[PDB]
Amino acid sequence: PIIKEPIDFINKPESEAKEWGKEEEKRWFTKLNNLEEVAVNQLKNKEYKTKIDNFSTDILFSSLTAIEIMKEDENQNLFDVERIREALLKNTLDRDAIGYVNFTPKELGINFSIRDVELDRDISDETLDKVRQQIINQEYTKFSFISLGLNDNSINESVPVIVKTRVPTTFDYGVLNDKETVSLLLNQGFSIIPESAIITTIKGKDYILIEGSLSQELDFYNKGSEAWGAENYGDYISKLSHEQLGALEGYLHSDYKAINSYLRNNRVPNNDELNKKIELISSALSVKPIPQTLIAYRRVDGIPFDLPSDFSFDKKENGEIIADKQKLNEFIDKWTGKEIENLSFSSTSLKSTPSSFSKSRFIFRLRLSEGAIGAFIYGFSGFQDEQEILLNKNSTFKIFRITPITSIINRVTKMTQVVIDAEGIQNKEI
Repeated sequence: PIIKEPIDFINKPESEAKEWGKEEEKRWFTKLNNLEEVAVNQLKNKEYKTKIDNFSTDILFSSLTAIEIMKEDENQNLFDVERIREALLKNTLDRDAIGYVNFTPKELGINFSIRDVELDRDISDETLDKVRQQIINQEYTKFSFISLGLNDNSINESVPVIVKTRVPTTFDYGVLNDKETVSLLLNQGFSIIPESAIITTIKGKDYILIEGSLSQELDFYNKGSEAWGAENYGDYISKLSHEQLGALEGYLHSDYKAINSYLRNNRVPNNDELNKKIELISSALSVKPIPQTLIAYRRVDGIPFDLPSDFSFDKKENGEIIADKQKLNEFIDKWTGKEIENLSFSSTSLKSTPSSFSKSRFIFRLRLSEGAIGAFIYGFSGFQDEQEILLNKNSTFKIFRITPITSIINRVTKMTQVVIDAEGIQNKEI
């Protein structure tokens, strides 16, 4: 008995959301130690929140070596991230919560304009339809902590989309306060999946209002998961023919240079014996197709983009190395929506940042869908630490978002890099 309502402060007095917020902050803080409190409290300053959010993203795409160097150097940014995560784990929702998640159009893979008409204040149905066709049922990951603004004061008027969602009861949360807005803080790594969108008018301005489902795409970032390989590809070798296993072993140890060249050159000159091997490798890789949807990583240099190998997104300003924004913007603008081919078999890993690829700055964050032709290389000598998933030849991807990051390479070295979210599409014809 007594029907329980979700936390929903939309269209309620700001003073009610603020006082709920102060109270919720007080309840939260009784469960935290002093170092958690200091790390959470600093989030009141919008500069440090932006800085800690960006850092929380950076470390997912930094090598475990680099993370360990930071921990042993007592890096306070890393400790702060850790303490905020820890604070969040102590505090769970007793009700669903409704509000607005902090995604801008860029973070939904949208680089085109939204308010196109009447002196850039109104939105065309044509544009709404374009946004719908691109975003509905796509999945967009918030790598950092995600913020849920609880009323209309959280809406930035210059940002022409609003993403509204519901957070389920039992989820971990914190509460943050400035003068006029109240927000929940949730864990890193949630995604939004847009389900619908409409044009709405709020206080005299037009927005695309997107209803989005909160989601969790299986993804191990830099930690990887050997367990995922063992559980899904434990019996893999037991299912291969002697011929499949020999061909795949050959590919992994001694044949790969020749097979990769042959496929990358459209099989010219013809070579019947590579044709046999290749057929067997594709065959082996179809024996146990990827069983659920997950993220796998492939780090590359500039060459796939027709750029110099050592293309760099970093420039010097008063001797400080910072991102070159105009290069990031150019690249994001051009490559969002483009397809990327793999004429040979291609290697990925469940680990985002194997330290031998730490300087390859083009990070493919590949959605491997259920049924994709590929295999985790589990059970093969010399391949325990790679956490390789080998993809079938002609695995074609479409890029749907590109997110700039700052990867931490070592104590003295940071590099601007890009996380390229891509999805599987029809094998490129050949």
